[PDB]
Amino acid sequence: MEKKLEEVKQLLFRLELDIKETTDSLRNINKSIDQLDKY
Amino acid sequence: MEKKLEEVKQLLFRLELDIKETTDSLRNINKSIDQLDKY
Amino acid sequence: MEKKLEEVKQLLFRLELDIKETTDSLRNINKSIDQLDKYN
Amino acid sequence: MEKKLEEVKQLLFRLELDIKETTDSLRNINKSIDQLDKYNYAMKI
Repeated sequence: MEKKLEEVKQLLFRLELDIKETTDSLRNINKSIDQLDKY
Repeated sequence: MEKKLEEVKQLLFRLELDIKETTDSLRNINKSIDQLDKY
Repeated sequence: MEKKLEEVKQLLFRLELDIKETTDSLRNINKSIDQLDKYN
Repeated sequence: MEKKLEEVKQLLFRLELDIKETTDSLRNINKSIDQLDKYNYAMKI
């Protein structure tokens, strides 16, 4: 089915954005931990 | 420091859930592909 | 404190493990796709 | 399941690169954690 594959596609686009958000949150966390080095 | 760490910790709990959810969506995608292959 | 940092460190190791499952699932989809390539 | 399949392959590849960013970020975090242990040690005894 090209509809099934179309569905997989749509889910993959969403997972891409979800992973990009996880990355961004981890980068933020990284900065927080950096602060604490001398602080 | 202890306050910041608690905020980081809480965030890491939510990221774990988000990652595990992504993994789950991928395993379901894997199922869909397998079903097409079976066909 | 020591305790909170330890809990954070453990959490980061769990995310390492969780992310490796994501990577492994991706790899398994690729394998399943390759099977289609042959026929599909 | 051909042109569509190729689209899916492109997406799975993109997702692989996205995940690599996530793993790199985790690696950098750990590096900052080790720096934080260095400090904590030196600033104590």
